[PDB]
Amino acid sequence: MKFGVNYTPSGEWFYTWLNPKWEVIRRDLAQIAELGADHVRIFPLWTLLQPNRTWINPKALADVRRMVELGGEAGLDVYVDVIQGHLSSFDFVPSWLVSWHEGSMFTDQSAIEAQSALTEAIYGTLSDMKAFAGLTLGNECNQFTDATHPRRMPANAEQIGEWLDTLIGLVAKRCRRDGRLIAHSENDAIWYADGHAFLPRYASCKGDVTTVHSWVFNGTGQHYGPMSCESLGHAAWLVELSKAFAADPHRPVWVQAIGAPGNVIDSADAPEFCRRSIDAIADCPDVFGVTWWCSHRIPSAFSDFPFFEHQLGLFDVDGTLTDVGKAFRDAIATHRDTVAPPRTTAIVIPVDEQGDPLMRAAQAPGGSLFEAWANLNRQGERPCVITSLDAGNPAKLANRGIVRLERVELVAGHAYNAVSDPAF
Amino acid sequence: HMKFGVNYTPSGEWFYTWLNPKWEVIRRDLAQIAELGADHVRIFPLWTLLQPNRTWINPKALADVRRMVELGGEAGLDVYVDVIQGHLSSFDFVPSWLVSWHEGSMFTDQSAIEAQSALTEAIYGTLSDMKAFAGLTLGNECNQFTDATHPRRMPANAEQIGEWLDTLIGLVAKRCRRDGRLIAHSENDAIWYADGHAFLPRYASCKGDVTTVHSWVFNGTGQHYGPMSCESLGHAAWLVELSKAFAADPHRPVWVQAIGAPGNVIDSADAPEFCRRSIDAIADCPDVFGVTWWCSHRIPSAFSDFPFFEHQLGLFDVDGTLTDVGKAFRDAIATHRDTVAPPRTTAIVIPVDEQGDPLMRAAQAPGGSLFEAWANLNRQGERPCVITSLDAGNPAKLANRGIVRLERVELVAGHAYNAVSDPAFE
Ligand SMILES: CC(=O)N[C@@H]1[C@@H](O)[C@H](O)[C@@H](CO)O[C@H]1O
Ligand SMILES: CC(=O)N[C@@H]1[C@@H](O)[C@H](O)[C@@H](CO)O[C@H]1O
Repeated sequence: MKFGVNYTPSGEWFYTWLNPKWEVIRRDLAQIAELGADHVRIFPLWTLLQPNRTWINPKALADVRRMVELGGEAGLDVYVDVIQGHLSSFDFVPSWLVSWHEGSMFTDQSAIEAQSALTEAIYGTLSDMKAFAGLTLGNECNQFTDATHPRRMPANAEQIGEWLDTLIGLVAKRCRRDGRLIAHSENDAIWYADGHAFLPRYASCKGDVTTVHSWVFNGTGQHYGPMSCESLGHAAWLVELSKAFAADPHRPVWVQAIGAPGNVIDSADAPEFCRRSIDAIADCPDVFGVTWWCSHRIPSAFSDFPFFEHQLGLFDVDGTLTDVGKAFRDAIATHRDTVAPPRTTAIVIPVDEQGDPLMRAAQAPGGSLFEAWANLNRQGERPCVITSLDAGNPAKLANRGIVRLERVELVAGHAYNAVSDPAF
Repeated sequence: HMKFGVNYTPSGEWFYTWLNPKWEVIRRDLAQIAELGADHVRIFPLWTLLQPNRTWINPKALADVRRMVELGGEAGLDVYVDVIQGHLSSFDFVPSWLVSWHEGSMFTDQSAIEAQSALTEAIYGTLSDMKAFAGLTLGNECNQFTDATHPRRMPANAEQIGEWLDTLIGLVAKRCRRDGRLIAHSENDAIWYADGHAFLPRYASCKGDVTTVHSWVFNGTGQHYGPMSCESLGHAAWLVELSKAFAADPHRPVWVQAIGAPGNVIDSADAPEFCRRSIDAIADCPDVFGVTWWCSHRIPSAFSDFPFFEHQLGLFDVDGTLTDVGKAFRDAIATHRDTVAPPRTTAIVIPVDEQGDPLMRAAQAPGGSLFEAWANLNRQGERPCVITSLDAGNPAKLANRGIVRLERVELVAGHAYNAVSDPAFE
């Protein structure tokens, strides 16, 4: 299992992409490596990368390479997210896709070519880099197609599947030959939102690894309590849930983002949330890695962020180590060698003829399946999660080593909140 | 006398060069504009780069604007800066803190007015010590964001729009007068042609130091009357003369801040004549502050989603060579560097409410009765000006403007006006 942090540049956040202070970035990545992390995740801005649909900015590509270079010289593997897209409640969409040029990145064919050219351009610029570990198509891109988005980019579930297949397929074989990974990222709506065009099986079958972003402001922390077994184990629950919709029985699961948000978790307890959540993740088999959010706190001078976003960094505004920064550093040591035994008792999830849930609000906070797992795990049963389709096929049940099943009737939860802050 | 300049579109990477300016090319760019006979340039920083967060202005972006002003001055050109873009050639550049999850109106959101206030002062503060910094415009055609046609409209009533203009202009207005610079604001022709538009005609002609007007004959004039009609060729002069009626100062200068020969309505073979005869029409109107053509350098062929006609608007080709219109504009600078315009004596009355605004704005719009009454008067060689009904009942203002003849016409709405450059935007 791997340990890393999502890199928020100190001093100027992602606005530093306009004019990177490379000596500060070098000091930033050196601090992350000093925690014991082995990798880092970085976020270029789509508006700077591709200011026109048919012109990618060479300076922005070169600046991404420099950060990849500096990350490696600190001893860190660097994972790059291509399309931002969305970052901490803000949207950075190039001018050729807004207002007079409004379009859907998921259905507009010429916009798919632009995303296609940018993905190849990012990989081509970094192909020679030894620390270039892999690509994610973009941070939580599905938020653009959800109905909660104030400028939704429309798309049905089939178009979303073709969207993933097009971009992932461009660089999938280069990634395999080169020894790198290609993956995609979605917020918890893919697991929790009924009617969502991103289906759970997309995250667990498309791409090389399943990415998961565990945030307990989604309803789990207010419904059950900031440090309930439901909340502290939410990251583990997302790990075990995602496996049910995967075809590969030992597919790695990467918790690509997880933090202790101040809006539901208190600062005095935030270190305990870090340690125990990682204890929960460390008990699940086949975890690719744990990437914390985030590296360095957002400067106090920047505005319109949700308040809790300013304290998410592992290093404070003056560069000193945070209380959670000591918890994440100590957790890296505690779990660098811990291996997780196979999980024997599975929770059955009733699913479509094609692998999709009947009622996703039952896997959502407050739902029966959600609570059945938390209750089973709380009692030390280390449960996994299976679908109804796999439950009637002894081959897959054998490959995964399940010997005990659990049927639970579906009751919808109502605690899920699709937005970080009430203002949205 | 009147000034001649060019709107500066950076060659090679358009306004995308702001991401990483090639200063040696920009230096060569401004050298070409000066060689035409131009005395000034209008430059356009991008709001998304200037102010990536509501409470943080990027020092690198401020310094890049300063370097461009410096290169313009070392080229011998006065530099006019537009603060808020905003809108440029059918594209919107709105920062992330004013979009989607942070959607807001730049005209009514108090914190967005403070942010625009900080950027306006920062731009002026950064450039105040520089000799070639000639003045500020609040932004290129900012009214298009509040128009009812806008797909992401930032709403505002006419009273709120007045407060927006009064807040930003008043910030640097007193500094501008002692420092010897001008402060102004810009609106597209919807302020003159669109009924119900929250930007009123008297805003453009009373607020700021000079009246700005952007003359584009794809607004319906070239399609209705013909690309090389007197309605089309005199549209810029008509926009000058129309704006004066709503001005309180009888000799306030009018700045045709942008004018081009758009290829979607004018044929390339005719664009040089359109340049010459339109500037001839402007040169005959009194108190023309200047004529600023659009634009300097054509957009490179590789850039996409522009309306096709935009690629050929530049005075210099993609390889730096001068276009036929570039030779027409250069020839016009020489032809009218010394020509002064006699007073215009015959005025057209604009029926107006009790508070200075037209009864029917669509009647001065293309296809309207006031519009054609002036075009017909100008076609007959009568050199007409434009007055309001209120000024017609005040012999002092008529005396101050030297008017001796009136021409009253009934209000008939036009139906030729087009609020968008391309059919794709309807
Ligand atoms: C507009 C908004 O609230 N966006 C947030 C996003 O920043 C966050 O990464 C995600 C985590 O689940 O939750 C979304 O609601
Ligand atoms: C959406 C659109 O076409 N907007 C154009 C704008 O780009 C142009 O600068 C202006 C000139 O008057 O005319 C508007 O209609």
